[PDB]
Amino acid sequence: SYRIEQKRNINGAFPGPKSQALAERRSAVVAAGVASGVPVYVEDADGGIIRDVDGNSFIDLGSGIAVTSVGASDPAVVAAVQEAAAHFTHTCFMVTPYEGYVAVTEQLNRLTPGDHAKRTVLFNSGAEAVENAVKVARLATGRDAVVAFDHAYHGRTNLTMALTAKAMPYKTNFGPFAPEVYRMPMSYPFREENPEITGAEAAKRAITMIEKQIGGDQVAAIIIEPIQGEGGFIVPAEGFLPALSEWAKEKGIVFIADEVQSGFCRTGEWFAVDHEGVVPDIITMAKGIAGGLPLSAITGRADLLDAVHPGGLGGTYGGNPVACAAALAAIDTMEQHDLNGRARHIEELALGKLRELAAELSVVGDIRGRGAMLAIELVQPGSKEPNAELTKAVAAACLKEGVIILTCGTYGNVIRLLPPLVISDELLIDGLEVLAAAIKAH
Amino acid sequence: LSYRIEQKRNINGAFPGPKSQALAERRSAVVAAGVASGVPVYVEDADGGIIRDVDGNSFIDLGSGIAVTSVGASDPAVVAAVQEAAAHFTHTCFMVTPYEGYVAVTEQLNRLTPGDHAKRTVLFNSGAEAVENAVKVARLATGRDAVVAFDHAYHGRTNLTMALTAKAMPYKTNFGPFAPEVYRMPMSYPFREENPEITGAEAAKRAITMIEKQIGGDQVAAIIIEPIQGEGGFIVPAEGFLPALSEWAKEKGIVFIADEVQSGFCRTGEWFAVDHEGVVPDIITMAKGIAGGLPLSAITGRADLLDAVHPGGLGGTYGGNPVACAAALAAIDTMEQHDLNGRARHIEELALGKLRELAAESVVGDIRGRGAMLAIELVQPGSKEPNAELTKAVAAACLKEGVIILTCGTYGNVIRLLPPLVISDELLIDGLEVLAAAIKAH
Amino acid sequence: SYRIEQKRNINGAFPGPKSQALAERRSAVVAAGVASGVPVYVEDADGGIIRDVDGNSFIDLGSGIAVTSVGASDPAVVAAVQEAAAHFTHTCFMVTPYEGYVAVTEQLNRLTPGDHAKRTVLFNSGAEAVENAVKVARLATGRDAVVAFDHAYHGRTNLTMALTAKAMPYKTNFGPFAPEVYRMPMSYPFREENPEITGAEAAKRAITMIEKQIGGDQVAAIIIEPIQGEGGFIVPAEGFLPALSEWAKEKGIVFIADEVQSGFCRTGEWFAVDHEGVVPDIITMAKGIAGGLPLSAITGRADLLDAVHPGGLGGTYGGNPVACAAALAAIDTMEQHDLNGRARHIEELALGKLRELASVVGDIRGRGAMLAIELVQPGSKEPNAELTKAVAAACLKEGVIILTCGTYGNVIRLLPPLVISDELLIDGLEVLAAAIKAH
Amino acid sequence: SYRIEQKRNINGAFPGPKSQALAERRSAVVAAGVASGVPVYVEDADGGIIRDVDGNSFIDLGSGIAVTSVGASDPAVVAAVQEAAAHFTHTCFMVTPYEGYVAVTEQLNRLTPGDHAKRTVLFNSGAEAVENAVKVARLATGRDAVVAFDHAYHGRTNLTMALTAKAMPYKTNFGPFAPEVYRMPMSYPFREENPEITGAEAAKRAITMIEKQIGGDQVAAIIIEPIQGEGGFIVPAEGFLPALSEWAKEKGIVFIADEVQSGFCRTGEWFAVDHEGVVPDIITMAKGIAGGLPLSAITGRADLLDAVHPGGLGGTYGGNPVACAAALAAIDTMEQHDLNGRARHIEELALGKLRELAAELSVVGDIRGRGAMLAIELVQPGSKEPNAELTKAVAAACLKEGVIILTCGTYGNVIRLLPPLVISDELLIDGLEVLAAAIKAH
Ligand SMILES: *Cc1c(COP(=O)(O)O)cnc(C)c1O
Ligand SMILES: *Cc1c(COP(=O)(O)O)cnc(C)c1O
Ligand SMILES: *Cc1c(COP(=O)(O)O)cnc(C)c1O
Ligand SMILES: *Cc1c(COP(=O)(O)O)cnc(C)c1O
Repeated sequence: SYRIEQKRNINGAFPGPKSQALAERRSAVVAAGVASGVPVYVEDADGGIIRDVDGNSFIDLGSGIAVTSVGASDPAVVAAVQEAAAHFTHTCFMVTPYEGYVAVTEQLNRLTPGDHAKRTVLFNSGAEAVENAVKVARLATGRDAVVAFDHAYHGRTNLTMALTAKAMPYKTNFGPFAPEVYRMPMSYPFREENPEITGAEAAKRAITMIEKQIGGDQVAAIIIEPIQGEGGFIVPAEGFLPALSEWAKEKGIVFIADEVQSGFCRTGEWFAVDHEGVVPDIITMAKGIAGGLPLSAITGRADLLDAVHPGGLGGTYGGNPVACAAALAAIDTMEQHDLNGRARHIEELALGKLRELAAELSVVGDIRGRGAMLAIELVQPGSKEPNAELTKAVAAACLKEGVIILTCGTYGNVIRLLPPLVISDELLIDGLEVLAAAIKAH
Repeated sequence: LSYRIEQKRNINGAFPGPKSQALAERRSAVVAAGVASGVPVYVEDADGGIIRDVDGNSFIDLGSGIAVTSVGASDPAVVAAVQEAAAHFTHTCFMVTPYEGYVAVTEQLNRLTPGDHAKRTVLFNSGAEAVENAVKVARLATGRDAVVAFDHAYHGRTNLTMALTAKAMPYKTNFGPFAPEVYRMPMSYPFREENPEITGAEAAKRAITMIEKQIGGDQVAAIIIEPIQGEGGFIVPAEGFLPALSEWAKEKGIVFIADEVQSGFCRTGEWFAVDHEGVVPDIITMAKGIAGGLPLSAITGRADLLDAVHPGGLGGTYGGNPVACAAALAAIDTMEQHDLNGRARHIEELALGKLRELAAESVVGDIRGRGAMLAIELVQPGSKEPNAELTKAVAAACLKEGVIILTCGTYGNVIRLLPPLVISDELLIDGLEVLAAAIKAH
Repeated sequence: SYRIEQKRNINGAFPGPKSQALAERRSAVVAAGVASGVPVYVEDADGGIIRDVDGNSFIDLGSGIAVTSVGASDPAVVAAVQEAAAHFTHTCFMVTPYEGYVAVTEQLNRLTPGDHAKRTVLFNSGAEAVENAVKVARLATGRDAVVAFDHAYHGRTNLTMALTAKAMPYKTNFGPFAPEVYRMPMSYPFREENPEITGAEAAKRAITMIEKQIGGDQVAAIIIEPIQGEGGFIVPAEGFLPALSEWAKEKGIVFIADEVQSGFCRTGEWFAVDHEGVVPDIITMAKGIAGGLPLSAITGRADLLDAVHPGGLGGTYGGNPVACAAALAAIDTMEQHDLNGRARHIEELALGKLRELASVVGDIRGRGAMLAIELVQPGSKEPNAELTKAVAAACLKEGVIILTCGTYGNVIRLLPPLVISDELLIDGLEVLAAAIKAH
Repeated sequence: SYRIEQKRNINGAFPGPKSQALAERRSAVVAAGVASGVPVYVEDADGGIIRDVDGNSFIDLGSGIAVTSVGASDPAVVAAVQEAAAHFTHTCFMVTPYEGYVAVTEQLNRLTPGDHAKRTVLFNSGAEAVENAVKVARLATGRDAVVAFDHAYHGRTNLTMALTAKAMPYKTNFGPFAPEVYRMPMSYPFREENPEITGAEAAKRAITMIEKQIGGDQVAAIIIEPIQGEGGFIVPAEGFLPALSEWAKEKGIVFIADEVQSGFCRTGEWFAVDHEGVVPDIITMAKGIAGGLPLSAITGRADLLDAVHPGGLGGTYGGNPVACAAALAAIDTMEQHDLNGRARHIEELALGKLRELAAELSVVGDIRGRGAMLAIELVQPGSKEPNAELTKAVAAACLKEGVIILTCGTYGNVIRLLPPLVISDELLIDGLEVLAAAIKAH
């Protein structure tokens, strides 16, 4: 059940007058480099719809980059936020604590993988979460080196930029970057030089390289996204992640799962790592956790997190009570409405339609992902060469028909589906039809 | 002025009470042990100058969540704005689908920050993100690497902001290695200058020569300084220091960054601490008080600098969250409607009056600050040696009587007053009386 | 014509009494970690022979890690050093200059690739050369990033460690390392995941990765050894080095050829890059340059090197006059006796015998007097470090000092002095062949 | 007893024809930035004379920046080099070892301070020596941070540049620099803001700062020159350090004495540290060690150096046998001719003449140093402001009269005397007379 009409409706040209008026105001005061993928301005966002200030209704297939999984205005989230703000907006947990922080903390302990003792700390952004996961690995192990992977993305702070692989736009001219970060090869099936390579073998390749170029006993942490987001929704070959996990344990290296984008039901399991039963030492969370409010978290082994000295990890706003209220409600919605199930259903529907399209066409190089985190990598006809032009064009074409869809990828040639999990089959199918028509059209 | 909950200090028997204890017991199973709180009671409602715990005790709030809830922890306007905004949409990510709130907050910061030159703004979540982004801009726009920070600086808990931060315990220990090309220079700290007669101008010349000799003016991307150093101990530089640095920075093409995360938005009796001396920073970093307790941060600076950054270079998922933006617009509005600059100046007159009365009856080394950002540095009797023991003891003694007061300082020996600006004279005086009694008692 | 008898001769067991006496002294005073590959102590070294203090004569197939290419006591070098030391040992070129520095500088300008305007600065070690090449690239381009490759080795200072790939023993526990160094995939034919990959294709793989992970316009320098030394005498596929060079020029990136080990006739050309006609923007030199004396150099484009401010590049000892005298003589010997030719001849002989030896032999590669055999496990490509250690020991036992190397510790390398006789080289190769068969 | 006539003798204008011919050759082939302080080219250098290719004889008051302490062609050194080179030039100690290395190693063990177990490794340059000291400290302690001081100079590699304080010309545009280097205040009596400050107090200032900004238990090494060379022959106040040494021992910090310039009799003791009886954990050596040949060394505690793994420390050329021969002879000369005594005698003579000059004048700010490492810091008349113009001019004036004298200093205003220790009283006095005349003249 939804608040605004759940269907695609574009009345004439856009941006309309009220959107244009905002754009004109914007350019006087927001940095020129801060661009938006969409030229219309939101007034209301709900279910699978973004409704602009000129009354146009777009299908939302991005969920704010995997954030509003429960929907951009889930009643429970809205109510919780409204109620919490009336009591106190902020007291800073490090100064005067409050139940909401503890309570979110309890849920994450429960929902994250593994049955060992775990603890949590809360912050605001994904980047802060990753920063803190690395702080903990480094202090707990007494080591320096952190290994990250090709096609990784972990944020826009200096260290998270360091950890991030792609330079444009995330890194160019922003260095020099945090030291002792090393990059290793990813398991990226569609582009392996030897297509027959196994997950285990891909892991062994990474492991040998780490051992030879750093040494296992010198690495504080291995950080990897179980499904690489901005890198192009790269899913590693079966057996890769477990091999890295096993080896990390052998060598006393903290294995950090970055589930900022893949976490909270997005992939059809609570965490992406659940697909293969990998149990990370620390896991970083944000985006979907708090139904749109700014919250992030690390949850990991008690012995690691409890190693940090008093006052070592923190922040002013972190674990904001209004955001915490949002999170508790968001997680509750995830359970009450079985969003894991909705995500699995979305996979079945969307991959169905996409494979139909593959069978008609060829520009469709690879279809991959899980749950509500799906992607199609577009290539040049009859080869594997990347096709960024087609990708840019298809996104624009979709936008023209009233479908907001996101792109990504190291080579700028991956269309990604990140719909809110509460999206109706009707709307999703409509969106997928527009997408399929766009690809055919170009 | 008028409030929601009774504005009186009221402690019913021993605390933490039962409901607080229950929360502490829950907390220790799930929150990392290093995340400590200064206060053992759990908030239920925070309003005006009072923190009311879950067991019905009412403490005087002389910390405002570390300078965050300047307008109060539940300002009706803020609360209303948050409630209203959340009902429309919690998040769409400005970089994907933009929205008025972002632009509007951006318009206000342009207007309220110093200088009449062309300015632009980008929004993020935390103070650390803000400082990170200022440095990104300075580095890209100047084409240089080096950033100078000062003794007693504090700028955050990410890797770079830790690098910029001076004090190692607890902010840095075992969390490195730290981001490169950060250089540290001597601060103007009157009370501890080896030559007590030194002038602000002379202190600036000392810093400038050192920068020139050890980096070179044309090699420095940015000088970053807090006009009043917060965690460092509410250090106010001698008159003439900040302008000298500013003038020189302009000479050498160096971006002068004012970190006003803690001192900004009326805290000091002016909109920004730099306004006391009429310094006009090239970029200024903001958070804490900006959004009445919601998680928001900002950089506002010269258009030519910020606009230099390439499309997509600066950003974040949550940044400039719409619910937070609503909160900021309301918070800023309250600051104007109720003349919080005036309230801050009044707080100064009152608080410095009572503190100087106490000095006049020695363990009180220095009284300093301005507006609602005031401090007393405690020393050993009859010398200038730091007295952390007395500082810890006074904070504890205050808490016991129902007054939550914060401490700070490089040497752990500074009591700081950061009351909310909406505090009543009655409550402030009560708090100051408790403070004065506590110092005398120990 | 040689000074000491050019015959392999081991009298009984070693280390002998005088060597043992030195080892006993050594352990009281030299750091324990500083180990030597050979347990005997040199008294005289000449031609292809190392003669120890107990009168044993070993065949020298390492030339001090590619240093004594002209021989460990070339008469010309010896005479020049003796003469120069009598006038002055040192005045520091940055204070009071002298002809020797300028002269060495003239020769390097002449002998290095390319006809464009070039300039030179001198230092002491290979690591100092590389450090200075990077300083110049960074200042001239105004950029930060430097790319190095898998299997690279460039030295033991903090930055050169950073540039170096292998952690044991060069890096472990010695960091944190100099920032803004990025590592890219090498063209290593024998271990390519796709054995059919081309040099051009391997270069494209590296280039795309650089572009995507740094950006061409952000890179101050690409640094590569034309033949990777300590990494295992890895020779890249034809077309790789020129592609990188072309691209570097396109993007304003300084292309640094690290020829510290491969330079000065070692590969049968003056510089390894000459095999493919690549013309580096800066080239780093040491080892062979001064016939054993401590000297190093960078030689590169005038417009790059001249960009550095007065006093920016230097050092106290750098371009030492005694070492310069040695270099001029060494280079002279290289020409007078056509050591390039001797090197090409050593290749023909050595590669001949090594190919006859062919299973435990994975790959035979190299050029001139810089040759190698990579040993694997029988019937696979898995590395065989055990066999490699054992063969080196077996050769030592028979009076042949031979060096090993490689990322996986499984490469036997031939680095004989270029003045070695065919008789001695064949003898050494026979001992090597016998040792491999033996294990 | 000497080889060439020990008298100052300039025949007409210079550079003469043969020098000019070399300059013309030079400019075609040496980088333009590589400048020389002296426009004439050496043919022979012996005793206290540099004789150029046009037959002019200059007094040498620089000894090649403190290198040719035994003289630029000491017969013993010359003979030893000649003999050694005939046997073998190089075999690489790590491959085939040799007596010369071991022997030099024995002497350094014997001559360095302390009676504890010591070990040595050899390299080529001073920078390599410092690099290796730091490698050992870092591995042996398991820590990262290295503290260096204001006015320090340690070399021109990336890390030694990092350690070095002054940017022009050593650092400008050559970064980014090696991470985890921290800079602390030096004891520099002449420029202390509080002139009455004590060495012990100065050390306490540095120590507190280290403790507060890094933490004692986080520092791998403290590296300091007992007399700072290029920084301006700064001698710390008595008691400085010993206090640093005592504290380093308490905190498990490796204390590195950089004696590359001050070592081997230069100050009138074998090492500058011997003046105050400080016993460093590692000591770095080069310059004077091998009478002009390229050699350097670290000598330190067995337990520290032996901690390094096999193959960890090394180099190709390091401990070159011809250089080793030189060193043994050079050390032998130092003993046979009591160069410590000669240095002490030089001090008495030179400081005598310099203080006479101070009495006549005022432009002479400070006279300091020990042994044959002496300096006069020149200031503006009647103040402490630096006088780089006078300094440049005096050096030029001296050169004109046939005296080659070096300058140095953070502020470019220090004339330094680094004569070879084998210089005759007659020549030294002549040189000092020219110097005194030059200062008076300008
Ligand atoms: C979005 C993202 C981040 C950074 O999160 P922010 O909240 O934008 O700081 C980090 N890691 C991954 C894997 C992400 O997808
Ligand atoms: C609190 C503080 C910061 C960091 O802000 P967070 O939001 O706590 O990351 C930065 N700068 C100053 C001056 C501060 O007081
Ligand atoms: C040996 C080596 C160096 C280091 O030279 P040193 O003089 O030992 O510092 C640098 N680069 C390469 C390619 C080498 O083989
Ligand atoms: C000259 C100097 C060095 C550097 O030695 P080089 O051989 O020139 O690398 C190091 N330390 C000190 C104290 C010096 O004066």
